Amino acid sequence: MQPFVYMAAPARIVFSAGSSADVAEEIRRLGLSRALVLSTPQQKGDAEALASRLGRLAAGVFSEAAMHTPVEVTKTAVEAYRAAGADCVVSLGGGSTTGLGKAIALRTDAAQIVIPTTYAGSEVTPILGQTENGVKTTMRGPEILPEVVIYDAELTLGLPVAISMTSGLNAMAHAAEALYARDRNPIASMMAVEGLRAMIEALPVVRQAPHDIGARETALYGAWLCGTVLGAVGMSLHHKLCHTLGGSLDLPHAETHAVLLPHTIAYVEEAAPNLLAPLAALVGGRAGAGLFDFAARLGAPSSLAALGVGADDLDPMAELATANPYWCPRPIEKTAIRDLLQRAFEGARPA
Amino acid sequence: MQPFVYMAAPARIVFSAGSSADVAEEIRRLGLSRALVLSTPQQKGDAEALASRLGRLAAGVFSEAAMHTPVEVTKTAVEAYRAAGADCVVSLGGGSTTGLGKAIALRTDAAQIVIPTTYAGSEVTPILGQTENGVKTTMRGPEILPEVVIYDAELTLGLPVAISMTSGLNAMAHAAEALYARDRNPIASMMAVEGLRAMIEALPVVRQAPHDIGARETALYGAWLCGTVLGAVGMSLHHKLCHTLGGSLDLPHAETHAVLLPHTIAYVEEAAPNLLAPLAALVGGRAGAGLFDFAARLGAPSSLAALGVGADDLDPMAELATANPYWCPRPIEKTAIRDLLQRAFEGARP
Ligand SMILES: NC(=O)c1ccc[n+]([C@@H]2O[C@H](COP(=O)([O-])OP(=O)(O)OC[C@H]3O[C@@H](n4cnc5c(N)ncnc54)[C@H](O)[C@@H]3O)[C@@H](O)[C@H]2O)c1
Ligand SMILES: [Ca+2]
Ligand SMILES: [Ca+2]
Repeated sequence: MQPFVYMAAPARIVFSAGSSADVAEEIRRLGLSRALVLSTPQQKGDAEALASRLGRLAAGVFSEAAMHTPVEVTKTAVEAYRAAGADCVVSLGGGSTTGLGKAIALRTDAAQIVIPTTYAGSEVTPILGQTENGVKTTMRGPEILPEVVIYDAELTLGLPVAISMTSGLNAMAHAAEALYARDRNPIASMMAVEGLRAMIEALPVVRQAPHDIGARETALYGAWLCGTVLGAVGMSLHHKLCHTLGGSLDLPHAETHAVLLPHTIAYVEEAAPNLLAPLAALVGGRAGAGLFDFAARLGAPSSLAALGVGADDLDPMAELATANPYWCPRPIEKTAIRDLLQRAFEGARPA
Repeated sequence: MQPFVYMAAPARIVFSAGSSADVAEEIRRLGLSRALVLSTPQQKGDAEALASRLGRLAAGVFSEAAMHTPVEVTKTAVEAYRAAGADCVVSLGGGSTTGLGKAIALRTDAAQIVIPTTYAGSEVTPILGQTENGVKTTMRGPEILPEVVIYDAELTLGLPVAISMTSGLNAMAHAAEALYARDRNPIASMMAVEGLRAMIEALPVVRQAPHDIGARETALYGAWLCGTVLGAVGMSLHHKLCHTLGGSLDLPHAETHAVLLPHTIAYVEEAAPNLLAPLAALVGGRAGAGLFDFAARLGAPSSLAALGVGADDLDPMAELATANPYWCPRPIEKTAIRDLLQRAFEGARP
């Protein structure tokens, strides 16, 4: 056995169809009584309906959560949290809404109850990205990790098919990189394989039947396991490269993960063939190429060109991607990253 | 020959690849000297670079434009505009940045120089949507219409393909309904047909080659014409239904248009085929079915089910759609709206 360390993060995860009906219970269980419900404008109706059902347990609704968690919006939300006399936030939405709740918690120590409605997995990580003075920053710590997560697959029936597929691939990316983390451990590896198996099973079913509650349950369960390992162990080339491209070119988040994942996994697979073998088995081939074929079954975007990246962006990106050293089982090398970017730009099937 | 009224409000439209390098000359031409440059948070770097290029003409940068133009943000922007002693706004970016500049102009009478980077078309309409204490409001008037628009297709090369296609269909929707507007007129109809032609030619090419400057210039020209007619004549069933259904079900705006357009046009075309003939000619002979085929070429979503709409939503939708009587060439009947929604939900070809 390889030496390892395993650290369980504190967690209270409530999982069941209709569980968002019991948000009141969870507020009370924390000994709290005044929730500020959070959403984007695209989920404002749902946030308002939840607040309504909470009655006196709902202190207010702030429905202006914004892409990339900009600090000026967070300042406004914190003013809303204070004015409402809130003692917690209930974050109803995807990674952008979870990020707003995390940014409010950073500033106020609000307890967080997160009700995730995508597959991003932020709800079980201690990581927070923000935009300040036009630049995306990242940090992590125990004060960011949400206290309670309520997974209610009914709230995902309405997640559109295209974002369901790319967000599902974003989840799979967390699990795939967990398999070869420098601080990999057997529990994170077991959860990663199970999360991959759940997403590979569920996403093709969700594509054909977005209203199928069984398939939605399975995909949400997979998203939870994938987020848990994002929370637990170190990511590598895939997540670093998505952050570089995402940040420098303003690319759509989940789509960037979907496009890059077959190529970043193929890059590492040359060096980590045994660690990626469970993934290769699940995709019925090579880990990188098999992911590409799986993404094609889902109809996900497959080229960086489709995301608005130009051929003249590839050299500057290969430079930025190699500027700051981090660990990978295969060392990051500029020419090899430049080749990876060219294949992802082309939408080529990994070799 | 139908009677008509034609009204035009002044606007100056500058269109060329690289034109955004010439913003200072446009500000000077207006006799203005103190611009507040506007953007979203993620586009702050671009706004600050533009502001640097403006030199003495830049009075500040305000980079908090938000989706749906919340009054709360507008108040902060107006405080910044007044503190900067500004005389105009330069709205660099998408529809939400155009919207912020309009909301500032309403309150301050600021002149607006818009530099659009999307196909939203807001830069050439007198319409302003805002949100106040969570409620969406809309208004329109000549004071909201931007004075100058600088169209630089080089700024649109990075617009992702998926949103390029669905926002391009949303633009086409303005032009298609302009053809049968109660207050239709020959210039709006001419501009609508040309905008449709431009979109139909350009969008398939953009999909294959998003950095092709010629295709992007053609698409941006189409977006301009489609936005102009949105601002000129009265929309109908298509725009009503999108506003209802996208708004009450919180669906993404462009996608709702993309899905519904073949069905709403097919519905009207049953009654008014002659007004839609110019569009039908551009898409293979039937306007509604032809738009369905066109949207399929682009890879746009084709059903409401794919947008997360549930079977149970269709009923309250049809009722809500018929709550306000409004004008359409074909009488709107709740039954018929229900069936149209069901065909859209299935992704059935009209
Ligand atoms: N800190 C972390 O551990 C972590 C992990 C993953 C992602 N993220 C961050 O999260 C953000 C991306 O999150 P995301 O991919 O979930 O997208 P998102 O939260 O940006 O959501 C995209 C859109 O989909 C809508 N939506 C979400 N769920 C819906 C539902 N079920 N029904 C209808 N509409 C729904 C949202 O309202 C929004 O308008 C990025 O900022 C990313 O960096 C952070
Ligand atoms: Ca805490
Ligand atoms: Ca004016």
